[PDB]
Amino acid sequence: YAKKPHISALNAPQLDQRYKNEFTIGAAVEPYQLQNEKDVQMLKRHFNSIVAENVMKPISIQPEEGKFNFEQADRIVKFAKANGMDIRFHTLVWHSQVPQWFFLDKEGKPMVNETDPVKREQNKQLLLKRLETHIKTIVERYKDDIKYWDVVNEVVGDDGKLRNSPWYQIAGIDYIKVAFQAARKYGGDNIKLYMNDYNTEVEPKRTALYNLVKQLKEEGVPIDGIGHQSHIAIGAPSEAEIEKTINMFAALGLDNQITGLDVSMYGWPPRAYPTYDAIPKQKFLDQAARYDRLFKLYEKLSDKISNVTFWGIADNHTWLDSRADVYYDANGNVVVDPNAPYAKVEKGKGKDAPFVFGPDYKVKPAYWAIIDHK
Ligand SMILES: O[C@@H]1[C@@H](O)[C@H](O[C@@H]2CO[C@H](F)[C@H](O)[C@H]2O)OC[C@H]1O
Ligand SMILES: [Cl-]
Ligand SMILES: [Cl-]
Ligand SMILES: [Zn+2]
Ligand SMILES: [Zn+2]
Ligand SMILES: [Zn+2]
Ligand SMILES: [Zn+2]
Repeated sequence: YAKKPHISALNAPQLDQRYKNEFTIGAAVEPYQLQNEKDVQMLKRHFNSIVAENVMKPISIQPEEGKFNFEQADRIVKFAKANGMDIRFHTLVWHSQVPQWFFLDKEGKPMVNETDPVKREQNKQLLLKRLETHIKTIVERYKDDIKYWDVVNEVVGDDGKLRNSPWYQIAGIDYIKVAFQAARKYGGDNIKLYMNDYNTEVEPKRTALYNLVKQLKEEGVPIDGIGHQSHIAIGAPSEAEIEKTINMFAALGLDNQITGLDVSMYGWPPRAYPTYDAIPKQKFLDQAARYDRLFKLYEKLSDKISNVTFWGIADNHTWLDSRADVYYDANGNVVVDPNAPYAKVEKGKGKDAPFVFGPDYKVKPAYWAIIDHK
């Protein structure tokens, strides 16, 4: 409701306790944020689950072979443990933010550039062993503190085919299998293993993702659930389809986690307003309408969803700003009509507003939509 006031989120009724019997409520954080007093209060008050926005990624963990950097990751694990929060590990395997040393042969050449089958099969086994060693060191350190793991991120392509990353080119599908088997082997039967991707609703990828996980489970590959990043917009995808997607995977026995939730003010591509003060109040009512529908569907499907995690804490920090391109006509007036004329774009220079918390840490229309029981 829009009559409900813009009160401080440190005073608002606690978001995790409202959903505590349906799924955990998480946020993606950066280690600098555990040094900001307002973010610490936000995390303490409102969330019971946590994930590293960045520092647990392949390049953050092992930038050179043998150089393991856990100081940052540790800082998050410590803080969650201190405040009884669940941890997700994002992510063990990815085609972005992954050091290039993974994919070089013994003479340091791009393993992809090899033509020899003999040298190709060699590079594959080397890549798989580098992977098992990467997963191994991480999992051994964190197995008793990090329950939920994004083993692989974003491996199915949007074209319905497996993403042709160096992983896929060099090692074929087996890099995926080696990934989940490594995590299970060193972390044991108590950590949960997920495959994590975006557009898990959009076809052909959705059923591509469905086929891949089904075949892998049929092959004994240990994968416990699906992660839906859920970088969505106010109107799309439909709650209908979201439900069809969560229903599909739950049918195979897989858990579902909303892993990177943010509701964008914009479309695709974004035509973003240049500042926060520049977004009209009505967009905040559209967004709250969606969050209400969205979180009602999450609650109906609570027995199929174990966690819901936003890709940030409050509107003052969201990676969505990097996609917030601002469009300027010839007279230099901002253009936000998706088809209107324009002359220049300033990429990543704009502001988005995706969370239920505004950049001054006061509750948005969206917070009230999901905190009530209507
Ligand atoms: O800070 C940025 C970070 O927020 C971003 O994280 C990805 C966002 O899209 C998905 F949810 C991925 O799994 C995340 O890893 O990546 C770029 C980084 O600079
Ligand atoms: Cl970011
Ligand atoms: Cl504000
Ligand atoms: Zn709490
Ligand atoms: Zn960030
Ligand atoms: Zn405000
Ligand atoms: Zn509601």
